[PDB]
Amino acid sequence: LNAKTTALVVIDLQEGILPFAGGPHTADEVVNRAGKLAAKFRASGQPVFLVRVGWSADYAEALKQPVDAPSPAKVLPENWWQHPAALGTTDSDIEIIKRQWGAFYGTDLELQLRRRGIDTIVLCGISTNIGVESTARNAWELGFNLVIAEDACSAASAEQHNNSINHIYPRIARVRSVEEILNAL
Amino acid sequence: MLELNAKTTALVVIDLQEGILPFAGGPHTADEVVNRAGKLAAKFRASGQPVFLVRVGWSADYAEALKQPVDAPSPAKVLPENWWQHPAALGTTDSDIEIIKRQWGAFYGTDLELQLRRRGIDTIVLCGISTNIGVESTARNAWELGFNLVIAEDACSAASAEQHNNSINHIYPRIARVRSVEEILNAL
Amino acid sequence: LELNAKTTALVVIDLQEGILPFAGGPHTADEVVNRAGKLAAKFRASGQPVFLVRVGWSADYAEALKQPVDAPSPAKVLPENWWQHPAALGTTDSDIEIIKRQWGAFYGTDLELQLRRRGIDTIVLCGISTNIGVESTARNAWELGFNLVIAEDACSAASAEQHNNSINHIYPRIARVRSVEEILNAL
Amino acid sequence: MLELNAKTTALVVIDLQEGILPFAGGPHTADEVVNRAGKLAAKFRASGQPVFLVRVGWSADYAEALKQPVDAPSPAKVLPENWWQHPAALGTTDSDIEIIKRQWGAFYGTDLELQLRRRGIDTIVLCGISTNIGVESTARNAWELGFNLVIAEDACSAASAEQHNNSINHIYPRIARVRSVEEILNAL
Repeated sequence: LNAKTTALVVIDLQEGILPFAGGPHTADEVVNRAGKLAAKFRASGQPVFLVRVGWSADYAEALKQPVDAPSPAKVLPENWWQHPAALGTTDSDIEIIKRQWGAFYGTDLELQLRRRGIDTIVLCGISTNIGVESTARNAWELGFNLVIAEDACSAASAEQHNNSINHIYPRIARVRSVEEILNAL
Repeated sequence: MLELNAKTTALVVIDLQEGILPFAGGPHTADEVVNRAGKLAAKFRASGQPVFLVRVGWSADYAEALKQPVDAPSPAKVLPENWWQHPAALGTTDSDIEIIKRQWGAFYGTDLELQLRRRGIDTIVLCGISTNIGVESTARNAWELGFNLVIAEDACSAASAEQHNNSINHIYPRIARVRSVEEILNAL
Repeated sequence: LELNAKTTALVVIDLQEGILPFAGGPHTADEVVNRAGKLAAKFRASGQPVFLVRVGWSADYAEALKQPVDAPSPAKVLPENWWQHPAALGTTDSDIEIIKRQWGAFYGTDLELQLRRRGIDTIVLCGISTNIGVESTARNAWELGFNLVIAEDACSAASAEQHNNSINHIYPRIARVRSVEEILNAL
Repeated sequence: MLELNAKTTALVVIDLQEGILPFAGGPHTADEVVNRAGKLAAKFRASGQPVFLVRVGWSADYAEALKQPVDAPSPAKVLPENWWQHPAALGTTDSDIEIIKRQWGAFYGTDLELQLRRRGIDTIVLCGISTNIGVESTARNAWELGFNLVIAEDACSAASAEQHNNSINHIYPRIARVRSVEEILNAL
């Protein structure tokens, strides 16, 4: 890829979300590998977007339509928003706050990408078939070249991860290992 | 029993055009999805509610297409002459609102959101081909935009039953109410 | 004026017979149509995209905005010629037809999609009205990151004062403002 | 008599920050706009309704800025240390919603639309500086997006009275109800 026009987008690597990584990769693996990607991006001056999801205590910013399998409006834990230490977060990283699965709606992600001259996104995080996938589908329609770092993603189960990796992502992205991405940058 | 408020409900029919029918594989056939969508559309028309017939495609030069590299690209072949044709069983009428999209999701680059909001629609009944591709990209977008979603499960098909079922079991329940055509017709 | 011709497109706002009566000044409808036609002929000869934007609504006005405002437009039956392109535009099959339902040409259209997927980074903008639909389109285009060039003598507003206020105080901050002959010389 | 449902209305205060105040030429002074906007905000807070405090600016590297060539560019100067500061009369409190924008209009690249829709807001009262620049770009967007708009005329100011008046007289009436702060306070 063209490294000079590539950004890293890291979905929801925050302590509140890590317990939801059931497979195939552990939360610690996803975090370590996202951290390694971020260090490579920073060495070449390419933007690193660290996305987190959540709501105020009153859930005012949340979607509330009726659905068959709703998520409960529970009091979020104290650590909900905390980036894990092993991610290696630093001040130059661009923090994005989202209020639903996809990282574009209601955020500055697109603005930041376009104004920084980015045409390619490397995407990783949790969950592969939920927020990662909503973000990917949007990114592709917006015209960005997409790369999915397969071994820096995880989902509720290996099966749900693999179904997206095998059937959705190949049509909208290049699916690559962290190692392959590091070699291309 | 499902109940819908007809006056704030629209039908959105994804890519039921002759060019796309071959891509259906299961667990409902293309013809089954088309016939069911036509019955849904008949009910919406009898209720005076909007029917959105969405179709996807590009000009001969493919200028409107996404061309980013992907692992499993679709060939830029000449489109068959029937590509855009509505199957007769949809019962297409002049009052149906034709939406033209250039990728999977039916919002980007279209007037779908404009039409829904300006017509006072808060609920979409969604159907078409493919369950986990354009139907799903549309649904994910519509949910984030705040619309209530009802998926007509048996008026959707994907490349395989496994792929349809994965979305119906793991994605759609979190963003929609998943119901049968029977249940939806009974609710309108 | 320095333009990359290969990444430049022409966007012509609402030069349709129903809208021409609204050209009040300082340029006439004939001025705007003639000079938009000159621009379009140059873009076509260069193989660059020409977007012809038109505005309107179905008979039921279902696509129209209906919020309360102080000065609403009446929902009258549109004249038979409302949508017609003036002959002097030289409309051809390769021109890209954009249909909008309000002032700006982006909301609810494929204009952005078309520009980006065609590799366009620069827009030459003209049409009616300078401070209404042309300006809403311009403000949007600039926020979206497109380089903007306004063809000052191919725009008109309800009055010269309204046109001039935008040309003097708004457009210079978001665009390069040039005459049609200056733009033709740059392509 | 101006009709508002306070509980589906929000206040959007554009760029009342110390960096921007010096640009208020007329017809209302910076202090007047701040004090009057503060009166609006107090009223909205007393109704339990969202107050959106919008501010404009860029990081030290201007990475978020628009950089296209224009005839009258703004210089890439180091922003003064007071650039982002809310004046005290606004009554900024923890429950106010801070919006950071990177250009004239307050929707592109922000959560403004998300916040309005998810909070059940259908009407915006708009004020701030400058009437025909950031306020107007926000207003044009809001109207196209389908929100009802009310402009608080005497809580806006522009580089000149001529520039303010032109928008108040010729743009805003077509997209908004234009009213005074006193009229708006009485309607809420």
